[PDB]
Amino acid sequence: GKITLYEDRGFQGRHYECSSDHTNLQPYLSRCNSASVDSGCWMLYEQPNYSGLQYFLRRGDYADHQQWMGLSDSVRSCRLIPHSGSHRIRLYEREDYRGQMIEFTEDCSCLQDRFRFNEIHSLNVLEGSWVLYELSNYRGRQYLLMPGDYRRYQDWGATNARVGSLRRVID
Repeated sequence: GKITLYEDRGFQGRHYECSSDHTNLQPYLSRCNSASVDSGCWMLYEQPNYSGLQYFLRRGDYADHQQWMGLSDSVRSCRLIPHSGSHRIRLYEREDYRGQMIEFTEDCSCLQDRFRFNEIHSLNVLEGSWVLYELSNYRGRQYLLMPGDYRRYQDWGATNARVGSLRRVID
């Protein structure tokens, strides 16, 4: 994977190229107003140490930070999302994998059409990397998920349990 991040809009100003996970882009970038994903799928983070608001970027060119649904020009860490050939995830009604539960091996643009809960309070990612979305049709806050346990919604970086859609990360 290869991504180039630019301080100014329209792919101008000081830029920085990444091909691996960076937990602190601040020494190389005081702001990010455009990005070019040559290869791979990337998650940009508003704050260092993979924290703050998250934004999923696939291959392509983004002339403004709004083009990746960003609400500011703050990009202080990034992750090259691991590719995976199979995807399976379990969402749970309550914390610690309790309550009603539903499994997905495909994308779902409308979770509420299949689950009858506006909130997910725990989940287990068995295979593949996913992007979790606060709202349906892949809108609202985005939360990168990777194989592993998520016993409470704070574990995927969320301040509320709202989930509306989820998408597999494929190259």
